[PDB]
Amino acid sequence: VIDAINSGATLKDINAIPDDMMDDIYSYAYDFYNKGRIEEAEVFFRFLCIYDFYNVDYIMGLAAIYQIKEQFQQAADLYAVAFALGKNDYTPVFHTGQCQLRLKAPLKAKECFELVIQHSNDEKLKIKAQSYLDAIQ
Amino acid sequence: GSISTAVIDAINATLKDINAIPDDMMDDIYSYAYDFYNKGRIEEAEVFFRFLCIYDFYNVDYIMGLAAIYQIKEQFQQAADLYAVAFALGKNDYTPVFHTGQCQLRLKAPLKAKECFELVIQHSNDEKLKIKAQSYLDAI
Ligand SMILES: NC[C@H](O)c1ccc(F)cc1
Ligand SMILES: [Cl-]
Ligand SMILES: [Cl-]
Ligand SMILES: [Cl-]
Ligand SMILES: [Cl-]
Ligand SMILES: [Mg+2]
Repeated sequence: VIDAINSGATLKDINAIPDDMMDDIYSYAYDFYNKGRIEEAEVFFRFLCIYDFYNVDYIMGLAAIYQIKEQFQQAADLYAVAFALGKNDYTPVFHTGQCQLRLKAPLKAKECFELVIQHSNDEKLKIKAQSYLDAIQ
Repeated sequence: GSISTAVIDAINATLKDINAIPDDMMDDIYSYAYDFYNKGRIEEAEVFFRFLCIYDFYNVDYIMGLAAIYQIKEQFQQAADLYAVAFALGKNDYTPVFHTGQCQLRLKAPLKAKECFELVIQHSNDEKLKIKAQSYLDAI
């Protein structure tokens, strides 16, 4: 672990916890999230992101908790990283648009939702993005 | 790297939150980074761009400079990841997608590269960038 702290590497890189156990921890983090146990979900998603900062779903989980907690800028920061780590997935850009509206930045929000509609292949996501655009003055 | 610093900062105030370095000094450091870069001092330029990306990671100009350095150094995955951050932050052109396409071709991912270059041709209003993208598509 110390070596990974000094070399900047992840705990996942050194197989510090077996993979099936990490799956279980992610499932439990999601259970806490779905049950509204936000404090515990936050601990578990922070734990996961320490373990593997390059895991898009771990990042997205922590970003979602920050958004629920109305830490909108912190959520938007993580969503930008999640977009870069993902597989052509514009869901983090969609949630960034929601964060920008809550930050009273509607032109930034519009740009996010427009990006989703122009580049995403996720039809359900684009429908949602369009509904936000429909509402944005 | 820069991305791990961004994530650690979010997991765990930061220097940016306290305005620890004023905008005019950051502008100067950015200029100094390109001076090193332009002279072939790419290791020093990398340090300066890493410094900028520690202070203000969500700045497209800092991210694009560092991504270019990684691409020149043939750290293609790191470059691609940073280019994508610049796009998500709203970089006002498709050059991050174009250069990601180049990175993906060097990573032996020609289908990912094709999607990048097709996105450029479909959406860029830069006619010269579109010809460059089309030339890659012709070869893939
Ligand atoms: N297939 C293109 C991919 O979604 C993508 C790669 C890089 C980028 F800057 C934006 C988008
Ligand atoms: Cl915040
Ligand atoms: Cl929200
Ligand atoms: Cl705005
Ligand atoms: Cl462009
Ligand atoms: Mg920050």
